[PDB]
Amino acid sequence: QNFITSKHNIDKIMTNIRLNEHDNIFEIGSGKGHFTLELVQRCNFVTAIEIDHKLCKTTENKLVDHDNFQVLNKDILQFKFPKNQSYKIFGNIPYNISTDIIRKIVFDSIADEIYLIVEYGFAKRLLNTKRSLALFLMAEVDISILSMVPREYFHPKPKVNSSLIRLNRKKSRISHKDKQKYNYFVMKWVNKEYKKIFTKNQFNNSLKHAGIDDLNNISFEQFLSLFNSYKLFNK
RNA sequence: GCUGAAAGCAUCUAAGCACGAAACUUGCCCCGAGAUGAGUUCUCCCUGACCCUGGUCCUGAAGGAACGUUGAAGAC
Repeated sequence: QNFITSKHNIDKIMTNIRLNEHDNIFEIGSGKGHFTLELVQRCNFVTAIEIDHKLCKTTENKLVDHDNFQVLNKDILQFKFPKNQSYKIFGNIPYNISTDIIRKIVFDSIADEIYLIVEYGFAKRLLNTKRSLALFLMAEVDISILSMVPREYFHPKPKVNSSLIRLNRKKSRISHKDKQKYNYFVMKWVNKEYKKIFTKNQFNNSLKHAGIDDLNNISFEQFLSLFNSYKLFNK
């Protein structure tokens, strides 16, 4: 359900989709072929993965005019990628896949540019720094909200407005060496037990060293500085 | 970081020294010997008889406790 059919809506959505000709594009949903039909002409190669056999066949006979694609169904939960291929990966809209496809795109792949259509709640929640999954997400990639998708766009019109989000990778840090410490850092931070990670000298002087005014509103860069101070204090 | 071989160079170290993190312990203030590992110092008081060899008598110290007038001490 919830498919976008109007070609005007498809064009207006693709207005924010920045895919180039020399990119292979992988997937997470073909739908009724409204978007993959334009996708096969925009980019070089398309990997159409669909969990519905009908939908696979309707994409096939909708795309018989093109040979620059291939279709392959490996439950997204188990599918895998060309660790040695540069690929903008475009995908679709899932149920919730709780850091399930998120891990597939930030932890189980080297995807350089990712586009999602999500529910406005997940657009605003997962952005906030009060959730740990956000912290492991911001560990090496960045998010930008390109646009908000109206709810009537889809065909069993949903109840909640959607939004378009963009993922790009900016890593180089706890790589593999202080990762187990970064994980040790995050869960103790989000669960708010300070004594396990700081005494009181450190807990107070780190905030002023990081320029912290209120603990109820935190940005990312000063959290990074706080983690650097933690590493300095704990060798 | 200085010197220096091990190991004809070299090097903060193997011999030594000098530093050094809004980090640690002290340096500031308070509780604290039920710390059963129960600590230390100063001062004061008790120097009878009998039978028996467990029974009586005489003696009541230093201090504490209780009552009253009460507190800028306090729910009791």
